[PDB]
Amino acid sequence: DPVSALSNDCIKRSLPVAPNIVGNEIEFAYAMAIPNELGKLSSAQVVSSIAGATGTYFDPNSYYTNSSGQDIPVKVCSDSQTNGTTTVIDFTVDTCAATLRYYYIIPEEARGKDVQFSFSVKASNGQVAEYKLGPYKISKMDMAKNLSVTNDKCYLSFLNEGEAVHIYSKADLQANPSLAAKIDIMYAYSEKSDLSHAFYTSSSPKEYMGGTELPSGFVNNTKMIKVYGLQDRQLSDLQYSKFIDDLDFETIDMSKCTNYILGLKEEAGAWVETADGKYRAYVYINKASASEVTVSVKRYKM
Amino acid sequence: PVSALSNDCIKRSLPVAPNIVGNEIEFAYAMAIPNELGKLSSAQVVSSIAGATGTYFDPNSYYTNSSGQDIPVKVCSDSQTNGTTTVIDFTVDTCAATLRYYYIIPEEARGKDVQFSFSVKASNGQVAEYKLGPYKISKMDMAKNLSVTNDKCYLSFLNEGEAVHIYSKADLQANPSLAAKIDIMYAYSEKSDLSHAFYTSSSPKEYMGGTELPSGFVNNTKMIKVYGLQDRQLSDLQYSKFIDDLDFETIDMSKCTNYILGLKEEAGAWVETADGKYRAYVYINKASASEVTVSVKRYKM
Repeated sequence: DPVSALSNDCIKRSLPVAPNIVGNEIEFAYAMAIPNELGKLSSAQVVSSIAGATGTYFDPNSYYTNSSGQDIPVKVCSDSQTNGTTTVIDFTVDTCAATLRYYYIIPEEARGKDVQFSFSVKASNGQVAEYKLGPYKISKMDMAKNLSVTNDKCYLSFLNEGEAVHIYSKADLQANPSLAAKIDIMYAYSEKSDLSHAFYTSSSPKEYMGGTELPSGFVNNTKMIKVYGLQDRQLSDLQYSKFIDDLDFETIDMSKCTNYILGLKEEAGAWVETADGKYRAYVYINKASASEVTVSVKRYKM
Repeated sequence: PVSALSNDCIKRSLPVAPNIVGNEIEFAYAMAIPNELGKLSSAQVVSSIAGATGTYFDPNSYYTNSSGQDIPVKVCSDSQTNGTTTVIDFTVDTCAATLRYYYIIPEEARGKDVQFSFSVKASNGQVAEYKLGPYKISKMDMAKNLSVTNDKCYLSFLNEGEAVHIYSKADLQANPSLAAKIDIMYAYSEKSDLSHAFYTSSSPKEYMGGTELPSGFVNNTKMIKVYGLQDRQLSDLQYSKFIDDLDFETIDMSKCTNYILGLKEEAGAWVETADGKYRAYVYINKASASEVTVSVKRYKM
């Protein structure tokens, strides 16, 4: 026999190796079952230990599996409601068994902390069940994906709050020359393909800059280590990848660093440490053509 | 890869099980549409001979868990049948469902074939359809779980549409003409050699333990006692044993008798009425000193 009463089970769908980054979701599959002759499912709830950001919800579909292992969503609930730590959803369709997906959107206040979860269910015979998961570690990292870099949109800052990188333009600096003090890296493309796509910093040698000039006020001397083919599954969305996590930032050796990088291209990368040692980052080149580069960045505050 | 509304249907009733008037033919009708394109709107079945009252689609879709057990999810409102057509509407959004349809076999289908056309509509305007049959309907009649007692003791296999009818002693006192319709008289004796017995016009006195036939009981029914034929439709047990029309046509009644003693649970009897008009199988569902429960399949020769 299986459980002769309301029962439950819950599995984290998000991968154990994948770091839990602010702004991203942690996804759970919460299964409930009651013998059909005893009653039907009434409601489900999750209480998180730190209130989720806006967008934390239960999807109202139960996901049943066909013979081929593919999902069949059936809309068995009304919309979820979240107040602070607690998300509740009501069944509006009679069923004895369902699996609902819960999405916790990681809030700024969880950065660097642990979060745990208590899932629970009610059925129409007055029975209840409960299932706890966690704690789970939330990363200190920030991440920004698929940002556009061009000869005009060329000034990378790793110093803004909550922003792994920000790309300032030449227009931004003409308007607000003070922004030059926040700039860590200047991108330039040269048609000499010994220079090609380049990252420069305050002390880059004039010899390797192919005519590019730093704006006045660009005084940060950023440390950089050029890499190729170091892929991160979150930054590149290509599978069988590994993940850069907090410990990798803590333990990267920045001794053998340089003050310029030449020949960037798709899949190239750069480990970065800002002038004052305040932040480290990894800049990944998703794509690069003569007229545009796309970058994605993880940043970690030391 | 499904790229459009699609369907499939399987008959769930077993091929070996005869399709008998009053009973159901059950079908599992599966439908699916890619979820991004829309959702299931409605399902319909048209039978070639209008089903009897009770023909319906169960409003639950049956999904299967990992353990292979059904999960019923109430995704439709009640079905409606008008004549040959049963229609049911989805009231819950889904891209895939399996609904069970039950066709209750009407009298007018007896000895004929019945076929089926299933169809589905989705919210993108697409349709799909699937045909099954024809399926043969039996000529048999079946009556289950009838009460036989020392007073409710006169079995007639002669009534229209009724596999067996149990007349009582009070029935015969009120309507003496009923004796002419009686094929078998049941009696229980406390002599363990006789026990629960069936008798007929020529049963020998010596095996009747003092039971007497009423006057007018003139039919000499042919009988053969059977062991080990727990017909599934008559018994609701697990044995995969089914008496069908051909078995009645071809059963050898040469070595018959005119009485049966020691009836008990799971025993049975092949019967041919005096005029050869009907053959039957009487199954003993259970027996106590005070009451026998019988179920009967009858076939008109």
